[PDB]
Amino acid sequence: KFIQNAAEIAKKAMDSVDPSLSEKFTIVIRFLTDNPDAASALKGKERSIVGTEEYIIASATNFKKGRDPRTPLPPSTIPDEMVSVILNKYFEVPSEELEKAEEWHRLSMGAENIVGDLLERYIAEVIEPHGWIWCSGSMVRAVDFIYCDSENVWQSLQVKNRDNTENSSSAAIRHGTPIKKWFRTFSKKRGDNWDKFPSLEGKENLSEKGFKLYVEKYLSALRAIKALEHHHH
Amino acid sequence: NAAEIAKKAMDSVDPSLSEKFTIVIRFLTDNPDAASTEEYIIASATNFKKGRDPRTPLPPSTIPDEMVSVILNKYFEVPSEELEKAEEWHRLSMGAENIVGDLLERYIAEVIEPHGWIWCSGSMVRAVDFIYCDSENVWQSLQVKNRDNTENSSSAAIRHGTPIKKWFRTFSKKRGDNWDKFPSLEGKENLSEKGFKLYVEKYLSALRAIKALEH
Ligand SMILES: [Ca+2]
Ligand SMILES: [Ca+2]
Repeated sequence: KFIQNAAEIAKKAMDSVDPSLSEKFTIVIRFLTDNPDAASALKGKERSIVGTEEYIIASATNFKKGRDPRTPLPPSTIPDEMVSVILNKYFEVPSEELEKAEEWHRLSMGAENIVGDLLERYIAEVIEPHGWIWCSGSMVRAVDFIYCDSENVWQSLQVKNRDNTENSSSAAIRHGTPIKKWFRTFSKKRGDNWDKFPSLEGKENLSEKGFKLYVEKYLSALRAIKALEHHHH
Repeated sequence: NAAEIAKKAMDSVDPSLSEKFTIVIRFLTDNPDAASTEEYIIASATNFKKGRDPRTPLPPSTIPDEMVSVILNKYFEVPSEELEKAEEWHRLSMGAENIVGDLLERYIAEVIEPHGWIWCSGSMVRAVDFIYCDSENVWQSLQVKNRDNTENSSSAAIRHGTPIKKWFRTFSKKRGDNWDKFPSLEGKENLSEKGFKLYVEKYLSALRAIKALEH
């Protein structure tokens, strides 16, 4: 459970980190004070116990960190040479393109491991104007977005990229409606699931085209950023 | 009489494995936490035999995420016309990855089973992949992994015997192989990264020839 002056801790913590996030973050802390089973230990920073002042202050940096752009990263795992032997000797992938196949495999795994994060970013850009809050970083378990609605009731939303997405999670809601759960894509079949995205202000904006346009924009911007890194060295 | 029940069950399924399967049932009778009544042993006999069937490399059945092609195109600059090719080679690489661990066991099985070790085929044995009853009747057990960080790992307690000799072929973070540290046992000398490559190429050559005659 949370300390006696949780909100005032949150405010000043995020004022040092990023003043534009302070209001939103303060509300996240209030949400976790009312709903403590959604509170999670911070990944990489587990030294601070869930609910203490030290956790609130560490959560502020974490919450902001979560919103910095991620670069699509192929894993640093050196590939198995026997994978290439199988591509060449069974699947008849030409021997001179084996190195290429190896790299695109790694890029494809890098693409896969950031799509979940970009989905949250897309959704956040659309629904944060209307008062919803993307719970960025790892301080919140199970819930990806929160909203204190016009009736002062906590709404909460979980998104997955796929229906068979690995990290399933649930947390108990002491005060609020049940967590709305939604997945973008099907593992069983082609197509998307935006039609059944839970009702909330701004919902009509959200779609697969919208998400595709967000991703083109985010990667274009990011490419341009890394171009400026080489000019600044 | 679990040994006699194990004998009969495997005589029904495949008599060529009845000797090896019985010794594995003896191993799980002494070390029941490695086990993954009479009906269990009948079921196991099929599982163990199934694990010895030649397995084809199969790309996953799964439907690709359309956004992966977009990220390949728009971040990593893979051309429009090559995206489908990239998608398919990714699927093929996963199917290759999904079988290398199996090919590794079969290779080791070919070498060390003639020296009285037994391949724990199928998934009836948790963690442990090979076993042996040494000259003084003690259970030596061996657990093989393709990579040091290989995605999933399942584990068991040794009740009676020496600890589980653990070993992996390749490293996640650096190039090369780890065959130099393979556990001491009869036939260790014939196991290498080159022996394995040759075994895989001959294995896949034979599969391709079978697939040619079928269609
Ligand atoms: Ca989730
Ligand atoms: Ca989350």
